[PDB]
Amino acid sequence: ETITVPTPIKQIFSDDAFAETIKDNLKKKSVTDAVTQNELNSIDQIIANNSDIKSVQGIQYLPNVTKLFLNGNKLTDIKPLANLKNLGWLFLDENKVKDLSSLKDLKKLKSLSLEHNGISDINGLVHLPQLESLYLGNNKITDITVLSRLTKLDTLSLEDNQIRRIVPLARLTKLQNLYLSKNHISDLRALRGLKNLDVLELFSQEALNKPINHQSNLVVPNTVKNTDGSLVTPEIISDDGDYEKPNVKWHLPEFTNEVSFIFYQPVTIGKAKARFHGRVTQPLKE
Repeated sequence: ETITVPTPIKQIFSDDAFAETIKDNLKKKSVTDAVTQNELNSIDQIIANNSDIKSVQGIQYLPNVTKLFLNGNKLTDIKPLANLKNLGWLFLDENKVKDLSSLKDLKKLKSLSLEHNGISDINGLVHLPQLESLYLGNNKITDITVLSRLTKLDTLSLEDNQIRRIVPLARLTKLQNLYLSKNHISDLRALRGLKNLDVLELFSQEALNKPINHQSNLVVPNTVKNTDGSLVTPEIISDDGDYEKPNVKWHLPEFTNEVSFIFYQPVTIGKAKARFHGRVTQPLKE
């Protein structure tokens, strides 16, 4: 938490690439140059996107840093951020930060970006109800329960995850930019109260029905639902099927292991327009 003698930058900051970042931030000549706690205390901002950083060890001695631009590095461990109590913006897109528990005490964090991190558990974000901006695109998330607590969010991206249940978003009325494309969403009722939306994306959903028994004359309830709960009429039905609301119907004279349908609905929420479209797969059992 502090250094008590002038100390080589390369001593404090174990990663070479991070040492080099600190040297450039402080305008030092070399990584072997002695630094003081007073100089480390002057660091408000580190911009080191795309800098091949494997570890931010030594960052613990920068008590005043409020902004970290660390996108496009190779970080796995953020425990060195745990006690940076003034952190306000933290950009970690394209790393491998999987463990979020170190964010717990960052009560000033307003903007967090963790795109493409292989994240599946975001329950540790329950400790950041003050968050206003949250990018979690391109991860492995299914359960967004904790997001119901993040009621200050005006920006949220969850595109390219494996979310079906969007109920946790319903009360998040501050949302202005919401990115939900490439999930598993069939039902938009949760989004109906988001009257402040300016930007909404709902492209390319994939829904999977629980298996049913094949029948030569198959009847399957349509489950794709607009914000008002109404069923979205399908646009293409597989295997020469047809639609008789509320049901999709197929003549399947031989067994086949699946049918499907594709849907599309232009939707308006708040001030925002989006194309909700996707497909529904119905596996069949012999």
